[PDB]
Amino acid sequence: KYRVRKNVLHLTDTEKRDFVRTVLILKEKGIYDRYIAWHGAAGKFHTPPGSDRNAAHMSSAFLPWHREYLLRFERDLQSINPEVTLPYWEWETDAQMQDPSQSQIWSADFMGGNGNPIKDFIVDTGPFAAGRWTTIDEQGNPSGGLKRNFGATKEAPTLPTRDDVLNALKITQYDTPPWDMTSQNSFRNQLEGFINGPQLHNRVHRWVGGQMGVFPTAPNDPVFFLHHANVDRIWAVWQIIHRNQNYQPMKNGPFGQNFRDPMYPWNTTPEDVMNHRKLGYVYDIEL
Ligand SMILES: [Cu+2]
Ligand SMILES: [Cu+2]
Repeated sequence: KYRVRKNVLHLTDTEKRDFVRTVLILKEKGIYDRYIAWHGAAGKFHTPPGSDRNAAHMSSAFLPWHREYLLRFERDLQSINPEVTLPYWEWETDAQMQDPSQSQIWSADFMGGNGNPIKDFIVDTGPFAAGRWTTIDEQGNPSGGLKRNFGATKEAPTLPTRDDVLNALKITQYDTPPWDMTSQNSFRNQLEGFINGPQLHNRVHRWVGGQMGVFPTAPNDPVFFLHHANVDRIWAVWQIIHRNQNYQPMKNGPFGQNFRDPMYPWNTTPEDVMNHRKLGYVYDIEL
């Protein structure tokens, strides 16, 4: 309950500065790199081998995997500056703006802005601009710059709306067999955004573009973590509203997807992270 994860649009200027500084330190110490790599690894871990499902996406473990990923990230932040917690990007309200790219999240003192079409959509403003911030490709080799291209695709010209979020919150089952991209009446799948896709979490990736657009190499962009903090909150809100439901599958899903299975690359189980308050943190909205 102690750590409070705040909306980005509410943070003081000094708070935004301290978050950025701490991420920059993490990167400099080489700690940031481990999080980009953990993510690419998990996506190449299919469950079972040959299938679409992987340790971190396109199945039941999606939500607990990323909650565990963010928890560890935030712990590392905390090591550097005990007063720093993970904010969340409330994309569904930015969606309501005339030009969501005008959002305060994209200012030069925070995330930086959109990509420069003259330079192949290389980002050149903000603390993460090419030259200030090195990036890595899928193979682990330098790629030479953060890229972004807001709303450029025909699939995802807009962020998801407050209605999309409310509607996913109405779903009664946490997931359904066969626990994959085709799962119907499934909260995990709806939030993941496959149903008439891309929606919700997937749609946000496509909207940002650049490294965010490609699931390996999505965490090269600090914004990845604000997006996933917002996804963690929506999940947290759902758990509150449907206190009677629990994670599924409890058993008989593919190994790595069940309630008491280790989530590659770690030993942590979905059970280990089910109660977000027992992990030491809460979202401002609860309070
Ligand atoms: Cu991911
Ligand atoms: Cu994601």
